[PDB]
Amino acid sequence: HMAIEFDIQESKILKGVYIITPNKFRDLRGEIWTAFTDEYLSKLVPDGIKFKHDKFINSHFNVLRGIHGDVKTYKLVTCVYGEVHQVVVDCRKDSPTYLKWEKFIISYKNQQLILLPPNMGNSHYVSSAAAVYYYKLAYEGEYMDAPDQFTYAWNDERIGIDWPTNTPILSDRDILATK
Amino acid sequence: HMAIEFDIQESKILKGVYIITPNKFRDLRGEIWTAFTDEYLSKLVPDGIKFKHDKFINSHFNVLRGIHGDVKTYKLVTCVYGEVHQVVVDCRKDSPTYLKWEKFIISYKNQQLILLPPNMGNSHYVSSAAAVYYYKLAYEGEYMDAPDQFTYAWNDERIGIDWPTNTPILSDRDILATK
Ligand SMILES: Nc1nc2c(ncn2[C@@H]2O[C@H](COP(=O)(O)OP(=O)(O)O[C@H]3O[C@@H]([C@H](O)CO)[C@H](O)[C@@H](O)[C@@H]3O)[C@@H](O)[C@H]2O)c(=O)[nH]1
Ligand SMILES: Nc1nc2c(ncn2[C@@H]2O[C@H](COP(=O)(O)OP(=O)(O)O[C@H]3O[C@@H]([C@H](O)CO)[C@H](O)[C@@H](O)[C@@H]3O)[C@@H](O)[C@H]2O)c(=O)[nH]1
Repeated sequence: HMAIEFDIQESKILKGVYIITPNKFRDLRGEIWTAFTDEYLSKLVPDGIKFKHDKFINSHFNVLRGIHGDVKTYKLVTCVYGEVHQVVVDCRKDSPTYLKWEKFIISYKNQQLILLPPNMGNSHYVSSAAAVYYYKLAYEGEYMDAPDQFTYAWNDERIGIDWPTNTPILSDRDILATK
Repeated sequence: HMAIEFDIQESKILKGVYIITPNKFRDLRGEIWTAFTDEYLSKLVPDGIKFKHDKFINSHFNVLRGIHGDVKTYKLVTCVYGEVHQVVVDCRKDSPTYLKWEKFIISYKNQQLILLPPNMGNSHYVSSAAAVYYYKLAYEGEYMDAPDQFTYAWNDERIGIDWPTNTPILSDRDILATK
């Protein structure tokens, strides 16, 4: 049988961003795979800080969500249906790579989970008809909702993300940040 | 801004099976929702038994997986893409409802998360073109893989489940159960 395996490597662009590739069992039915075990992936986050919250974000084609982060939250993110351009921005003002970025195109053929430490910009664009984005959160205290998060404009010129469109679907939050 | 909520109901058919319905933030982009927090949902399993394992199962139209269980795993399951016929079977030998079953028809339009204690039969049938099934596991010690699990035939006449097909796509494991 297959053991649960995770390939783990750090980004060559953004210090403290990890790229995790699970193995999969494939057969005539489809696929089974493990996104997370405490035993293997709890080490991606400091001791005392627990993955205690799981979310799904379901978005249509051409939706762009971002760029969003908060001071508290370690994020393990992936796309479990469809295809997203996942873009991590370095939003640590102290970092020598502040406002550098790296793209992961996550889909049926590239199943990566991306580990974001706090003070990072998270963003994704939906290149498939629809996308199911899976989002694990590790944080102390209460959930950091939108009023406690920071926002950079998806198209901030200082960041210069290569997006597949100039005309994404945006929430009012993400529109407001472009002005 | 929305507070995270869970409607938590006990099954009227199978004691110790709970139906958890999250609320969702719906906007022009699609939806955002919480499947799990340690706070709200750790109280539905014994003290010292932790949800520590996250699985995704992607299946084609007409796949049936089941009926499967093991002696120690608590399971939280839903369908996050497409639609499944989710069937829980009471496989607790001493239970008054042994081999009774209950069906749920789960999709983003009916976002039920089903909590199964150990010694239950879990099964799903994909009625959509494809489905993604999200599976969270609470257990002590090591994972019970297929060889450490039990199996009941999907079409076992003592259970008598109504399925929308006589010709599901099955693993050799699930065909073997029908002999
Ligand atoms: N019922 C329910 N409602 C929820 C939930 N989460 C947020 N909400 C509500 O959704 C609304 C929109 O919340 P937003 O946080 O602005 O949604 P958003 O999807 O635009 O932003 C999200 O973007 C992510 C990335 O940038 C893209 O992958 C960030 O990782 C994440 O931290 C951020 O929350 C708010 O009103 C909030 O209170 C939830 O889990 N349940
Ligand atoms: N790489 C990787 N491989 C995994 C994994 N899980 C199982 N496998 C392997 O997939 C193969 C098939 O595993 P099975 O356990 O028979 O898959 P299955 O999808 O037929 O069975 C599953 O069915 C569920 C319900 O009945 C339907 O929702 C049960 O609740 C669940 O406990 C059971 O494992 C085995 O070789 C196993 O070692 C995994 O997480 N990663």
